[PDB]
Amino acid sequence: RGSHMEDFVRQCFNPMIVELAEKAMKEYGEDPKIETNKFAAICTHLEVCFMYSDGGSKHRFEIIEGRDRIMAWTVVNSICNTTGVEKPKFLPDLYDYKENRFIEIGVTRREVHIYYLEKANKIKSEKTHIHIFSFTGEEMATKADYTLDEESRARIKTRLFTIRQEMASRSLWDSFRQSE
Ligand SMILES: O=C(NC1Cc2ccccc2C1)c1nc([C@@H]2CCCN2C(=O)CSc2ccccc2Cl)[nH]c(=O)c1O
Ligand SMILES: [Mn+2]
Ligand SMILES: [Mn+2]
Repeated sequence: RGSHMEDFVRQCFNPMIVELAEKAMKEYGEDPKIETNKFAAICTHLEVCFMYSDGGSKHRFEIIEGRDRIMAWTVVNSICNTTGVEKPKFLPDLYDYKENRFIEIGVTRREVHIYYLEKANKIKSEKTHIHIFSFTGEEMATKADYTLDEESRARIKTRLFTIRQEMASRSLWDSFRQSE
């Protein structure tokens, strides 16, 4: 049962991203062959995380997402004991060595306001920073602190709208937007 959305994900994202997304999905007991919309969402969120960490200086960001869930925690306690930051209940996506906070990245196909609220009520941990990106170019960050400069964020927004267009050109966008 091979879908069009699966082969599009394989062609749209680089192999290191696809491989990390694949291992992550099966690690949590889900199949990219059938949960193909979610497959696209993880690859997208993963690519945004990597683009984000490339937006700062050389070694400003520590990347948590994409790691195996045990090692992703391992680096968190190391960070927590090193900087004295509260250990989050949820696994965050990044750590900003410059701002000394964990970051949760969000990528949404719906309204940016509502998704932040959902992510804020679920986190309930005031320490971690929250940064939401939309497939139409809206971004929302905790305390209106968007961490990176405009150029790095604009690059992420541009790629998101390219992913949207490519899905739409293949009639897969409507299914993707309704799946979230
Ligand atoms: O880290 C996350 N989930 C863990 C657990 C897990 C499970 C499967 C595969 C991978 C992972 C890692 C994580 N989850 C989410 C979303 C909403 C909250 C639950 N959720 C999902 O389970 C859906 S999948 C997804 C969808 C969109 C973007 C990114 C992802 Cl992964 N949104 C994030 O921004 C995030 O970082
Ligand atoms: Mn995550
Ligand atoms: Mn995230």
